[PDB]
Amino acid sequence: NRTIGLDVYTEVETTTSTLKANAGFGIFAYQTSSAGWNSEKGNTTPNFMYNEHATWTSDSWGYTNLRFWPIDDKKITFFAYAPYESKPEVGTDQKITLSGQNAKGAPTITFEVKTSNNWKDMIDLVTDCHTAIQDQTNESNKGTVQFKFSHVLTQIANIKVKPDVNLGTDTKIFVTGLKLDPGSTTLYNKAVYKFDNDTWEAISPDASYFSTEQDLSDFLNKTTTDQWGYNKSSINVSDDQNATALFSDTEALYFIPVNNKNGTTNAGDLKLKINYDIVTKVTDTSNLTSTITNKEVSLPKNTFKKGTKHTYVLTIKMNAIKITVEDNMEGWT
Ligand SMILES: [Cl-]
Ligand SMILES: [Cl-]
Ligand SMILES: [Cl-]
Ligand SMILES: [Cl-]
Ligand SMILES: [Cl-]
Ligand SMILES: [Cl-]
Repeated sequence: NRTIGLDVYTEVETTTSTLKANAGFGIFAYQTSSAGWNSEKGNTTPNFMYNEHATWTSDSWGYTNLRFWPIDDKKITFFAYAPYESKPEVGTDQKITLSGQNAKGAPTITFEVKTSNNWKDMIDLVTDCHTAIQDQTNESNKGTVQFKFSHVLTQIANIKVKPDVNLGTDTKIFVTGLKLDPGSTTLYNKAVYKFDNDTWEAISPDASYFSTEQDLSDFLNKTTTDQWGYNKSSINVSDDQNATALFSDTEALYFIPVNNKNGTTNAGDLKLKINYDIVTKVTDTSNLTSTITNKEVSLPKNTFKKGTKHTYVLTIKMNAIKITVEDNMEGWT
């Protein structure tokens, strides 16, 4: 056989099910001689596939413009990204701009972070530039290109809060607001992802940053409250034993990472601004509320790491001003 088969590797919800349900993915393919990709990439353009739309139809992955493996000893190098962008010149669908059809070498992506619909529309940009899909022939893997997508952004999986002591029965803490303070020259809102070495760099000639406080209050999983007259839309974070989540189970933030896999250089390069109420019972229908707003919380160094899931656990110290942070990290797989 000579037709090119597609497969997407499934990890032990999966990335694959998301691609199957949504827009699928896009493929770049560069045909070289037997000499290979590293020898010839410098003067090779995506001459075989340029943003080829790969979609799932019932039980298999397919593409419309059919292509065949070479009859001779020529090789094909593949790259892939997701979610697919149907307007790659402007980034209508995903705010993804691709390197041109006549650009030489490994491709690039210019990506902008989607802040619309209260952060609920952010794209989980995945790419594939692993060597096992480079220098492929019909004999490489039974004529099938197996893609393995990696998360190239940073995930803020959750922000959890708890007091440092048990508040007893007559006092509760409610979180009502949260902002991210990105500094002025730290967090990119627009950046270039390079498939050559799987790294992010600034846009040219001038870097594009988040330089103002970003309000996350409507992103938070706030619910109605009716506690001793207190009825502000909030999250009860009173449990001292287990920190209470501010994001819902299905919601997370996906940002262009800071310093790629290294994260922030210093503690407080990135900060949080939190609002919370300490409610003490007076009667069943009345209370005393202590409202703290715009309280600064510095995030630790080596945070917002590429390919990492970060969960921040905030401990509100009841005998002081202080809010201390734990950056719990996981590999984003
Ligand atoms: Cl936006
Ligand atoms: Cl800064
Ligand atoms: Cl501001
Ligand atoms: Cl509710
Ligand atoms: Cl609770
Ligand atoms: Cl530090």
